[PDB]
Amino acid sequence: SDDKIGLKVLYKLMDVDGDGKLTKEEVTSFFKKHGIEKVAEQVMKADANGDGYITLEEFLEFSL
Ligand SMILES: [La+3]
Repeated sequence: SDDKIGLKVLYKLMDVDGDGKLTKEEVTSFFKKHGIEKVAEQVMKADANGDGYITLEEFLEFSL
């Protein structure tokens, strides 16, 4: 649960783009208000793939 209960909550609430995945553009867009900065860094290191997004599946996969 705590694995990403909240992170997911907010995230799921964040994903406004229109897909369900937590992408940078979409992130910085919505996070632009939050800590897009600190988030940008964390997100940048989060992706650790190339330039994708954080999907519920990937979000739970990373927690697992
Ligand atoms: La989205």
